[PDB]
Amino acid sequence: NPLFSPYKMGKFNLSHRVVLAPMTRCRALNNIPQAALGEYYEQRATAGGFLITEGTMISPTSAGFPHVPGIFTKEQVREWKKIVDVVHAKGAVIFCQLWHVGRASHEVYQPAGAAPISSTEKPISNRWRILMPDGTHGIYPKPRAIGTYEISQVVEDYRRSALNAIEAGFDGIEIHGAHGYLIDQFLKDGINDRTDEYGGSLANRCKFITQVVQAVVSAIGADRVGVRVSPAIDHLDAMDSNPLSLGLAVVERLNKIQLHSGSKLAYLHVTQPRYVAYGQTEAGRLGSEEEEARLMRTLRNAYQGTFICSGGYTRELGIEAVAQGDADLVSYGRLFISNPDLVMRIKLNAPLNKYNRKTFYTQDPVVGYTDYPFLQ
Amino acid sequence: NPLFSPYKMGKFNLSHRVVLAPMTRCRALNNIPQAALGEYYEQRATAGGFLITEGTMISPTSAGFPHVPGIFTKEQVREWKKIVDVVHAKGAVIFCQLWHVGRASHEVYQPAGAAPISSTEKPISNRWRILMPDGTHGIYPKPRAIGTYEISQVVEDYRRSALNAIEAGFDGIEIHGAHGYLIDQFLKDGINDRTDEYGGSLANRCKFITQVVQAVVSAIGADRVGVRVSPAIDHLDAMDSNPLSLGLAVVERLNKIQLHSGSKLAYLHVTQPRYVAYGQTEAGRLGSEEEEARLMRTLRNAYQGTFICSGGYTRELGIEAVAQGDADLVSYGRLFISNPDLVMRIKLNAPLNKYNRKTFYTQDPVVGYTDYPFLQ
Ligand SMILES: Cc1cc2nc3c(=O)[nH]c(=O)nc-3n(C[C@H](O)[C@H](O)[C@H](O)COP(=O)(O)O)c2cc1C
Ligand SMILES: Cc1cc2nc3c(=O)[nH]c(=O)nc-3n(C[C@H](O)[C@H](O)[C@H](O)COP(=O)(O)O)c2cc1C
Repeated sequence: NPLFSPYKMGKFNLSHRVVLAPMTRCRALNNIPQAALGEYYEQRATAGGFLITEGTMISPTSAGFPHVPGIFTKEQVREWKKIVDVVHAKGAVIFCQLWHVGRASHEVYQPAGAAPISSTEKPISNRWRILMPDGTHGIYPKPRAIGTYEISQVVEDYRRSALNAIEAGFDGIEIHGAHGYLIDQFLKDGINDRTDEYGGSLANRCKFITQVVQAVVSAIGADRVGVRVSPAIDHLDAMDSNPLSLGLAVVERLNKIQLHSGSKLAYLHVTQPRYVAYGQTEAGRLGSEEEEARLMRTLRNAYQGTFICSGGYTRELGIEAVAQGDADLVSYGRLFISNPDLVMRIKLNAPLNKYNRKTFYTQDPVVGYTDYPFLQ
Repeated sequence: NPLFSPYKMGKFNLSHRVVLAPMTRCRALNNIPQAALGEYYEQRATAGGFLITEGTMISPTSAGFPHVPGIFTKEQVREWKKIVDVVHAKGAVIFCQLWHVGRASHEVYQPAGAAPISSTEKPISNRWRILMPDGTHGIYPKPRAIGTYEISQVVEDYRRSALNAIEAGFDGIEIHGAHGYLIDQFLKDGINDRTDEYGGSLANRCKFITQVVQAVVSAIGADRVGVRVSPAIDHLDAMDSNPLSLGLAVVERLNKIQLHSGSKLAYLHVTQPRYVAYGQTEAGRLGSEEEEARLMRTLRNAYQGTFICSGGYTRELGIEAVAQGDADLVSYGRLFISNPDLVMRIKLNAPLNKYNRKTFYTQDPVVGYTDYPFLQ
């Protein structure tokens, strides 16, 4: 099983290639990591396995979900330390994902009910909904477009949060630059309508992610920084006119940061669009994933370092990805929600528990969070 | 059991609400209905049960699957009559679905080597494939956007095929106006990029289906016409910027044909979207199930007549649909493939056979077609 051949990610000797994808679960009540998160990550940790946390706030303006953890206060750092310690005691490696949602927020999540910040004043359209604190769905509002100085302050929020993660004992951080959140609002030409030095050309659109990555690399070292992007996913109205060109331009910049810094990043992590093959249509099961596969393989080929693929992977697709050389590591989201022992189940080719979307984002510390059963 | 409360569909006294959905199965060798189809439909026919045939060709250029029946030649009419007779001997009602695939074709199904016809010049994208005669998957070619003047000839093909279906003894026809095929290529503004009178406004985009339905109603009467649409489906790149406005525009023109005709159509048949896109994203699924139930209920409330729902129904969901007033009739596809006596099994709550997708579209007159077992 190629998913269980060891992989050397920088200094880390991983025993297998099954990664816990970062997943927002909303159990970090009032943005404080809770004991429940310790139980959850400990259930899923394995010796030599790599875990990535849920998206974690870098500042008071960075959230667009309820009860997501922060790492911008010392109180948050102290609670994160307890979670990191129980994961390390199982021999796992864990990175903290640093997440700013940008325009994907709501007055209810902002200090003093201020407008969310973005590259643009354009709102996400009513194709999309936000989860409100009472469990209902709300409408994204108009964001405020930030200028150059405020951009530098957001970059410093990333830097300070990266330092805090290291203080908490994390092995590194992952920059959430995907899925139409703040960084992707600068990258995507369907969102970034700026005319200043952060808008227009590919170079300009890539400036913000380059500045964020450079700031955290200069603070904690390139080896402790992973980067996540999704050029071909248009979640939250995040389309680009040319996704492969945008992805290659980002890869370009990461390779250049690595040459200048003299060190490789921990990894590039890319989520791919994944089209469900509807079984009830005439041709839904005749589909081909070749074009999207070629896009992913071209990003991997272009990037000088470790590549993590994500988005709809199964045991079989993960095995194929590693066997074909298409990725070094494979991250799993939904199946890891419902299978605390996903690594072992994939090793044994055991049945996998179904997942219940209804409890993905509820607040109970057990129900739908830590009560999915282990192999019996 | 609400699914076994009788239903009056026009002059048809149906004894239960379980409908055989139209399903392409590719047993109609060289486009001529075969004795195997007779056995297959006879197996599934019940006293007072409603059956809809597989999509059936309206012209030599209208197919996109191998060995699908036509009803545009008198030979085809003669073979269909034999099938209709065995279904009627069982006391069932049967409608012939008239099917033109538009741009979802291939040169192998184009006898004069012409490009497939459509509203648009844009081909179906690379992630969709066509079933080839040898079982492999082929690539969809570039279609030709038909001129304004050619539309009336395709409408005429529907009219002549509807007359032929009646000559064969069918109780009615169903217009396949769904799933990204020819009529849906005019409906969906994600496909229809015309600038003439059949493009642009919802009114313009609805003209083609209105003219098709009017032609067949004027040929055989409204009571013998059902109409199938899918305003929200992911199939062959058929998307729309406002499915509800599109669906309501279609319903309002159907209601108007009924008002001016002085008779109601046999029914409106709507595919349930079963939206599962963006499951791998943070927010992609928020409020989508609610939007989907809103869409279907808004259409059924607006349509003045019988409403058939289809797509992903089980025994339980079919009961709930009829119980809540969401549908008058529920059509089943995949479970009817593998359970010839699905009606009886649903009545008794018996175990349901699994289906084998590998033999959905093969040519064997028995294997995977009529050799699924009845209750013992
Ligand atoms: C409930 C849920 C929460 C998620 N939260 C995050 C997140 O906080 N940060 C992120 O980068 N991706 C997030 N994702 C995307 C996942 O990291 C991952 O890319 C996706 O789940 C992989 O597809 P799979 O579920 O088929 O394995 C989330 C996905 C789900 C379903
Ligand atoms: C093998 C197969 C062939 C189908 N052929 C047609 C068709 O020719 N015309 C049509 O309108 N729908 C067709 N459909 C869609 C079905 O009519 C129906 O909507 C679907 O099967 C219902 O969902 P279910 O299988 O979960 O019951 C087909 C579906 C399948 C699985």
